[PDB]
Amino acid sequence: MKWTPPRSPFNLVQEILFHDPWKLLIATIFLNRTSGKMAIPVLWEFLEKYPSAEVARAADWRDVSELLKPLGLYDLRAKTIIKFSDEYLTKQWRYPIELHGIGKYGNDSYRIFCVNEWKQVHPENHKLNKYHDWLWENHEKLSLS
DNA sequence: TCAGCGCATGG
DNA sequence: CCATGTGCTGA
Ligand code: NI
Repeated sequence: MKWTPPRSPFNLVQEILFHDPWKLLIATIFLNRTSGKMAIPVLWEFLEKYPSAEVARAADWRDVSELLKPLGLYDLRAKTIIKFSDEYLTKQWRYPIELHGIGKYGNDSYRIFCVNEWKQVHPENHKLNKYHDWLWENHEKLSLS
């Protein structure tokens, strides 16, 4: 059994990014105090220019901040994203929270979507709760565990 | 614990 | 106008 997250009516962006933990965590950072309506389109623009942590760590933060300007929090995120992508590739880690820029919300997303620990996960984030609650209620109907 | 970050949108 | 949008770091 390998864990594959089901699609929910909430349409969390994590539901299509589960197979790429780096991209999922990048998405979390984009959603930090930022609406998904604004962040997600910019996310796709970012991902095409920086498809991996290899390219993102070798990136220049001025180009990234420029891309994050209409979202807000453009300067610090740009440096955070680069540093995170560097640590994700270098620093030995068991969970993404050990990395910089990722906190509880980013780490809970990982444990729910990227691995099967969603039973052991108790998220504080609102949208995560909705998906997490929707999970228990329908997991037997979707034949999950 | 908490200032700071930051622009857009609906109150 | 204030409040918040799928938060986190540093201190
Ligand atoms: Ni962290």
